[PDB]
Amino acid sequence: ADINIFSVASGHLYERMLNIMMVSVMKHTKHSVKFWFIEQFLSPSFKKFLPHLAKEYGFSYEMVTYKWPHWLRGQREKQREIWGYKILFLDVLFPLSLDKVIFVDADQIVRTDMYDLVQLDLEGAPYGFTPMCDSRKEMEGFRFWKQGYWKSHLRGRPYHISALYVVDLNRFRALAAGDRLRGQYHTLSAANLDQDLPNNMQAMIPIKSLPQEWLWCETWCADEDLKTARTIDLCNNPLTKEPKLDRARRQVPEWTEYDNEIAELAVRVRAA
Ligand SMILES: O=c1ccn([C@@H]2O[C@H](COP(=O)(O)OP(=O)(O)O[C@H]3O[C@H](CO)[C@@H](O)[C@H](O)[C@H]3O)[C@@H](O)[C@H]2O)c(=O)[nH]1
Ligand SMILES: [Ca+2]
Repeated sequence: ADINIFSVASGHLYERMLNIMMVSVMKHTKHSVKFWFIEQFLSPSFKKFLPHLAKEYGFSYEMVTYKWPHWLRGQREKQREIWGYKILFLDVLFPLSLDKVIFVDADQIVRTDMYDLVQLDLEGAPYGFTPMCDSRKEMEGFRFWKQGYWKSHLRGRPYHISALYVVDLNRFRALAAGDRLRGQYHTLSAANLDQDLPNNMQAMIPIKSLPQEWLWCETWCADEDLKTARTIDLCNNPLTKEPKLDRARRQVPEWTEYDNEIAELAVRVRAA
């Protein structure tokens, strides 16, 4: 397919949002799209509905059955296991026939043609991530990456949010980035695994910083930049603690539209 998107998450609300993420992608492209999931992290109900969603919205999909290898230290906590599946297996989840894959968070709403991200020049980097926004200045106290360990360690590189990333799998494989990430994981495994690990290894495994418009989250990013945002992440706000759905329905007018459309499809599938 032209566009290849990977997502992984757990839970009922995240499955509901995952369907909305997929629909949002299809509403903004005419290029072909394949979604890649990890079989064990989708509920039976989700897996039964998926072929119906695919036929309605004109995408293909694959459920991968890759299991955490015995030689790699596991994670007892589900959230951390899922973070491992996001970042530790990019060279092994996907076949060598695949040139590129994009991780999109299940809570995202896309407002752009994702083929633009496929075509974006990564300047030799094995992957590209969006920097955390500086624009909402009133949240500076929560920008942990601008002080202490991160300020000195980054030596002027951005700290990037892990909600969205494009992986040039040819470059990633050539650099043995998967081995390098797993190697650092083993050393460090003796906080936010999916985000801290790639941000920590930029000197060895570089990140191309995507233009800021690629990922807007209200927590970090100014109101004025919503109108130009290509994708929205519903990232949590440590100040307000505003609930996830309230953020979704408040921030994103089309969220309800997509949710309703999918629900109506489910009603018809069940009626038949
Ligand atoms: O019901 C849930 C709740 C969370 N998660 C996952 O748990 C992590 C934390 O997510 P969440 O509590 O919703 O916070 P967010 O603020 O949306 O997460 C932001 O920060 C995380 C790193 O801390 C990144 O993984 C996300 O991409 C980024 O959007 C993420 O991997 C989620 O996908 C689930 O799978 N199911
Ligand atoms: Ca998110």
